[PDB]
Amino acid sequence: FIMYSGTISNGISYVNQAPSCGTVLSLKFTPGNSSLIENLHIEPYKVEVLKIEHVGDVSRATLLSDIVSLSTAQKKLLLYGFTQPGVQGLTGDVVSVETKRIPTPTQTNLLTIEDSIQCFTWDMN
Repeated sequence: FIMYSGTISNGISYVNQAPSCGTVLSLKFTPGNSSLIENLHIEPYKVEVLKIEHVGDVSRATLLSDIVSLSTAQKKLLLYGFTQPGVQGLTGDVVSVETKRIPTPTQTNLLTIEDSIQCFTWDMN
């Protein structure tokens, strides 16, 4: 099980496969002034992902975040990096990620995000 930290580029996956059940993954994203994914501007954010599941025809991540809602840019930057093909459509000022396992969630906003892609999936329980 491999986690990636550093400069994000197209084809990067933050993990190489789904972690085992119960894993909480912290990812902190630091863009520049003009970082774009699929023409959408990326602002900084921190997430603690409790699980990603497939529901119907979408991937659904349940996470705790330092911010009240994620933009489409932040959703795609996160979820594309949880797929085998990895991040796509990223350009502009470099974005860095730090990815780590943490023992317990710390952030205070519970968010559910989805996209019609094939993320790596793992359960919380």
